[PDB]
Amino acid sequence: DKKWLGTPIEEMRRMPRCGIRLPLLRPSANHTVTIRVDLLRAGEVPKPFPTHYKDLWDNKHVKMPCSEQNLYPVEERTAGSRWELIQTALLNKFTRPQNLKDAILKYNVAYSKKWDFTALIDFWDKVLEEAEAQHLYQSILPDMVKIALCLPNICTQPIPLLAAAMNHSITMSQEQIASLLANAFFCTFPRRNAKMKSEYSSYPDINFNRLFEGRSSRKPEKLKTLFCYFRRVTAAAPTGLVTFTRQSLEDFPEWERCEKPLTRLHVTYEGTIEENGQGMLQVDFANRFVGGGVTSAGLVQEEIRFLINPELIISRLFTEVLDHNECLIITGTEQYSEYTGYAETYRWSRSHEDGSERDDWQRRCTEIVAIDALHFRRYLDQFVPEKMRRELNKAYCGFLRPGVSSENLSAVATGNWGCGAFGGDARLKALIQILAAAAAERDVVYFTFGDSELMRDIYSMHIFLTERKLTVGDVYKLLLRYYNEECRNCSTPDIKLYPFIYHAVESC
Ligand SMILES: Cc1ncc(Cn2c(=O)c3cc(S(=O)(=O)NC4(C)CC4)ccc3n(CC3CC3)c2=O)s1
Repeated sequence: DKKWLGTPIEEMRRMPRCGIRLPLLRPSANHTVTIRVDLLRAGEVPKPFPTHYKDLWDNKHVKMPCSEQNLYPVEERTAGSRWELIQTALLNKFTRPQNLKDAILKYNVAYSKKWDFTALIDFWDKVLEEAEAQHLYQSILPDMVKIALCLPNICTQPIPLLAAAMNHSITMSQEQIASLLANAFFCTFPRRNAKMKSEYSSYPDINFNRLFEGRSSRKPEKLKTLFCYFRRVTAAAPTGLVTFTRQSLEDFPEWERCEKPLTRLHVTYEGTIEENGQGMLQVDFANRFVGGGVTSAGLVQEEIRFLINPELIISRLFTEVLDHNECLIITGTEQYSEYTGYAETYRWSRSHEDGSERDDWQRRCTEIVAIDALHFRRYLDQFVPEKMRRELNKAYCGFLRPGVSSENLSAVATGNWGCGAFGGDARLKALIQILAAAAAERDVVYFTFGDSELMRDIYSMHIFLTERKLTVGDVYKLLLRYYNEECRNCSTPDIKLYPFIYHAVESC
C-alpha cells in the first residue's frame, strides 16, 4: 500500500537552488520598499526608509493609528489625538483581563457594548496556569505595547493599499510587521471597525477584537499560537524581509486551444504542504478576503497557515478582496509554531525554529500563493464551463510568473482546494490544478490529506492522459463534453467525471 505515487519528490524543482539570482532590490512604481536597501545585511535588523515618520491619510494608503489626522471628537469642537489616547490607555499595568479590555475600549468607545471579550477573559483566567498568566501580563503584554507604540519609528513609509487590478509589490521587514500586528492585537487601526463602513468594506478585518469573543474551545488555541509569535518577536527582533505581491492577469489562455502537454506529478495521502513542500510554491486555499476567519472563528487550511506564519495576517491590512483574475503571492514568511489537528481538533503544540535559508533580499525561502476557490450552492454548478474556466484562470494566475523561464520555476505544492464547506469536487479540482500547472509549465506535488483512494484516482487519471499524450486543450474539451452529456440536461449526475473521461478517450 504505497503512500505516494508518480514522480519521486526528489526529482521535483525546489528553491532557492532552482530559483534564479534576484535583481537588485529597489523601490519603483510597482514596488514599495520600506527599508534601507543599501544597509540590508544578513543577521542585522533592517533600517526603516525614510528615517523620520512620513504620513499619508488618503484613499490609496493604510490609515495609520499614529497619524496626526487620526482624531476623535471631545466635549465642544476640540478634536483630540487618538494616538495620544492609545498611548495613555496602553501604558498601564495590566494585572487582570478586565484591565486589558478597559484599555482597548478607551479608544474604541463606540464598540464598548458591541465587542465581547469572553474568549480573552477565559484564556487569561480559565485556561492559563497562574505562572503562564503572570508571564503574559508581566512580560508578553507590556512588550507587545512597546513595539505597538514604536510604530511611527518603525513604519516610517506610507503603506499603499494593494487595491483591485493593481499589479504591485510591498517589501517590508519582519520587525515592521511585528509592530503592525501588535497594533492589530490592540485594535488601533482606524476606520476598520464599522459593519456599515464603505471606505474599507471590500477589505478584510485587521483589528483582532473578534478573536476575543465567545466561548469556542479553539480560541485559546488561536491565542496560544499568536502569543507564541508575539513572545518570539518582542524578545528578539526578526531580521528578514517579506514581500507581498498582488497579481492580476488580463490575458488568459483559450483553454480549448492549449497545445501544452501535462507536466509531472507527485501525489500522496501523507505529508503537508508546509513541511513536504519546502522550496515549492505553496498553495493557500484562501477566501476572497485573504486569511478568511483567522482574526475571528475560522480554523481550516488558510487560518491555520496564517496562525503558524503570523506575518501572512498583515496582508489583511492592505489587501483588497481578490477578484476572479487575481491572487496574492507572499514570499518570506516565517513559521513560529507547530500544531496538531485541524478545525475542531486544532491545538498549538510548541514553538517552531524555522530552518529555511534566506534569499538575497533576506527573505525566508518560502513562497505562498493565496488562490480562492468558488463556493458552490449546488454540486453540479462547478461543471458549468464558465465556472470551470474561472477555476482554471484563478489557479493559472496563482501559478504563472510572467517573464520567468520554465526551468527556473519550482513545482506547485497543493492539495484538495475548495473542498468541504465550499462544495468542490476533489477529482475535478485536482484536474483543474493539473491543467493550470501545465499551462504555467510547473510540475505538481499533490497532497490528498489521508484520502488514499483520491491519491490512486488522481495518479491513474494523470498517467492515463500522459501516456495518451493528451494536451491541456484535449483535457479541457473532455470537461466541456462531461458538462454537456451529464450535467446540462441533469434535473436530479448518472456517471462520474473520471469514468466518463476513461470511456470518452478509450472509445474514440
Ligand atoms: C480529504 C481531505 N481534503 C481536505 C481536507 C481538509 N484538511 C486539509 O485541508 C489539511 C491541509 C493541511 S496543509 O498541508 O495545507 N497545512 C496547513 C493546515 C496549512 C498549514 C494539513 C492538514 C489538513 N487536514 C488534516 C489532516 C488530514 C489529517 C485536513 O483535514 S481532508
